[PDB]
Amino acid sequence: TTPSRLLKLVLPLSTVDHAPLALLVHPQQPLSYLERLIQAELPEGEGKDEGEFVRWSPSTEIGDFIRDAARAKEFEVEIEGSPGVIKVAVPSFNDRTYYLRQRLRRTSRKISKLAAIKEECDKAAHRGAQRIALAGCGGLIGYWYIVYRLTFETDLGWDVMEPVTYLVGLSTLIGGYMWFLWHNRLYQAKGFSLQDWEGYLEEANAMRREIKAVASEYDVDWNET
Amino acid sequence: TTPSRLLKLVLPLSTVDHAPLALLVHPQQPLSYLERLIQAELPEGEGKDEGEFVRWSPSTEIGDFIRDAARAKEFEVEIEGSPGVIKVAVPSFNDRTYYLRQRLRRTSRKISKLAAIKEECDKAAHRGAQRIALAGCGGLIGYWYIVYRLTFETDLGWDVMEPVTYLVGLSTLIGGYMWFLWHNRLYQAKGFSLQDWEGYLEEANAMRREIKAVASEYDVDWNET
Amino acid sequence: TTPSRLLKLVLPLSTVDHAPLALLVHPQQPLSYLERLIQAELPEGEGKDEGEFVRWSPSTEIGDFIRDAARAKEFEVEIEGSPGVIKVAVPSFNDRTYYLRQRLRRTSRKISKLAAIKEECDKAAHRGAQRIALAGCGGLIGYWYIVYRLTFETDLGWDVMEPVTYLVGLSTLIGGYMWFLWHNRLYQAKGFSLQDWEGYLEEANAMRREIKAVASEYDVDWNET
Amino acid sequence: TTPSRLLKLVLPLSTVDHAPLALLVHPQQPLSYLERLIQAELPEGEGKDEGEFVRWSPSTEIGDFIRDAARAKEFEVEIEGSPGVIKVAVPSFNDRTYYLRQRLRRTSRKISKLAAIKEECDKAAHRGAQRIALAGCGGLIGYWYIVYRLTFETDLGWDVMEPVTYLVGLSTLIGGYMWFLWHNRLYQAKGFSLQDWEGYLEEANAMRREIKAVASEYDVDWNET
Ligand SMILES: [Ca+2]
Ligand SMILES: [Ca+2]
Ligand SMILES: [Ca+2]
Repeated sequence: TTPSRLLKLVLPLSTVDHAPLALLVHPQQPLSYLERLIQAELPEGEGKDEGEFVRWSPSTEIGDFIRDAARAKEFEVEIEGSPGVIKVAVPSFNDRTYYLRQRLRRTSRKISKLAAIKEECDKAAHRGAQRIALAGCGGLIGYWYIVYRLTFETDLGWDVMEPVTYLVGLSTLIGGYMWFLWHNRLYQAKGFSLQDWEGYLEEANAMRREIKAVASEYDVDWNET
Repeated sequence: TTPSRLLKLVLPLSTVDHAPLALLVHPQQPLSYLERLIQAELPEGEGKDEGEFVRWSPSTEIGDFIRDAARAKEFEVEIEGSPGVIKVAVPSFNDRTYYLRQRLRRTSRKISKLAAIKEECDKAAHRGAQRIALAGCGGLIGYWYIVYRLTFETDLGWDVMEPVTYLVGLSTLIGGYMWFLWHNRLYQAKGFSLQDWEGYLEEANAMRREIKAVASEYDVDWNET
Repeated sequence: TTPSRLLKLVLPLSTVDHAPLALLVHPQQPLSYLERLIQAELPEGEGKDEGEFVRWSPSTEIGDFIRDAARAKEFEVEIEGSPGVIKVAVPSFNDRTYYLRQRLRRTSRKISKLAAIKEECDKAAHRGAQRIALAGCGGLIGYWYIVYRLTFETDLGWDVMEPVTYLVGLSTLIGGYMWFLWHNRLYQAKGFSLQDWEGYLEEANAMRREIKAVASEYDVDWNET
Repeated sequence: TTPSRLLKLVLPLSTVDHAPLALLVHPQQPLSYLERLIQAELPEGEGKDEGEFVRWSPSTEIGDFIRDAARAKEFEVEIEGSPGVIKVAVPSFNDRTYYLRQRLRRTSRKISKLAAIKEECDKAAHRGAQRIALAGCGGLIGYWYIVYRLTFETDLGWDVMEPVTYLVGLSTLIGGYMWFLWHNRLYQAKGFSLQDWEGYLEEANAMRREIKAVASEYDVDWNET
């Protein structure tokens, strides 16, 4: 095919061969802008055909029109007082998603490592908590057995044991108070920001929303893989 | 003023009466296109007027021009080639938002439904929790009963009971501690996807932003109710 | 003055008298667009003067230029091969802030009432909490006096009082547990949404930011009153 | 390639060598203006080229054209009126952001300073709290000492001390309760306005959004470090 349409990072690029010519356009504009440019090129009439080649309205939106050009996979131009009836290619779905899909992929790559780092750190802290917790539980159960034996295996009795209990509880309060003070007195080595991870995820969400929107616009059931 | 400017879902429409004819235009589409249409329609010059009748430029955009027209709710047209002067209607804020506000309303309805379903399942779980809680409270009341009966209905006495009290209290702390350790070591009824709830919510908020932007572009303080 | 510039809700409106003519422009565009329109009007040269009437560069931005037009309070146009050297008015600071400042004012009006409603409701809840709290404090102090008298004014003794204390503490636990359950079992009359208030405040913040930005751009020390 | 395209803080500049002359343009300013400049500069036709050498339209915008030019980092010019062909430089991403990225850097510096000051005052308040806390802990340790001495250094006994313990515990609950009731009933050193901190933070984030938008408009994955 002699002419073509290349996509660009925001807005389509149309290469037409009548030393060819190139145009930029924004999607939400109409075809009349394009007619005006093509007319100011040549030294008047012009028409656009899609589907089976019926003429569409010049006051129509482009982004609502390339989709039909794609379901037929072509685009047709007609000029009054001249030869030629020009076929032109069209971007597919993948073509529209390119330069966008790739950026999502890069962001996912950058997310994976940081997720592994979070995994490591969380597991470390969890093992610490679990072990010290089980130690404290063993301590309490030891106290339980001690009190039971001292109660029901001696002549000492509760009349000697009760103050021991009061004093031990107060000692526990003191120790807890000191631990709290000391604590008032994390991701360092594989260091990162939770907000960096959050912002990358925030970007990825909206990128997926845009992609699924375009997918629904063509109805071609997009797969993330 | 028989003729007028009718709206459609995106692109305005002009019903011009001289039968009266309906012409489609895009908001970014300059007035000179309108001149070329009307010229080709009829068997040449032309002019527009607004406010106190001033002629505007022909290369001015419409979607901004209609706003100055809406300041007065009337718009004047003049033709070189026939006598007289023509008057034309203008839209209002409610006009432009109509066919754009109904969608917000419907989405709000969907949200209300799904929220009701969510609330129902929440009430179910809450009732289960209340059941377990009352089951627990019964045990404490029975404990109080047992303590009073054994104390002031027997000869054993507080000297025999107090250690049991300290013992059971420590046992209870241990038990809750074990619940913690074990713990740390759906809507098949009327299902709704959180993704769907979220998507509807975000879409509605985007609609709101668009509408308030248009409102500020007219300064007509839209209420949601 | 025969010509003028009216402000519009986003973008300036220029009324020039050569049956005058009207133009819309966006601020960030350059003066060359304006030259092109004025040239396509007439049947070539054109120049713009500001300050003491020195010619500025046509590739300059407008929004950076009306400010100088305002510090001199005029604007000058010159056309080649024609008579006339046109003075034109300019919008002041207040002129740029109009249609924006008023909207802030309306939002403030709507905020005031809702603030009063919050005041009323908070005071009601605070009085409730304070009174019931003082009642509970009186109860505890009564218990204190009772225990002191029963200890050191009888032959009964702690050997009779201790179980009363255990039982009373357990009764308090039961009552607290029941209160918690019943609570699990607010702004109604002057009802509003905290999020509505929040959104209005959010709007007002950004509006003030825009206004102060423009103020710094002219350096005219804006007062909110 | 002696000639080139130099940047300035907003508006690009073109140094064309034939001494070589420097011409100012605005990014939205169409190429036909550039044609008129170059035509009037010299003693007529003209043409542009990019990629594999294709002639673009003359009514195309620059600020999009430079992007396709930056795909290759070279841009070609042709003149009807002299022989030969001309080549011209192109900017890069770092070029366009230079004089726009330095501001972000400076704002980050200000933020770091003010954060340091904030942190210092926070440490002061924290040290005061630590002082009061250790003062409190001393009293509990003295309480434990008193209890042990009175108990196991005298003949009074737990039968005389236990009620005092319950009494003091209830008194302490009452005291904390009163602290609550009374409670419910700055940076003169190195001052910083929270408004200033907030404004710098928001401005920096806006700069970031602008830069990432341009990055996606080139697909050149800007890092902040
Ligand atoms: Ca005893
Ligand atoms: Ca006791
Ligand atoms: Ca006790």
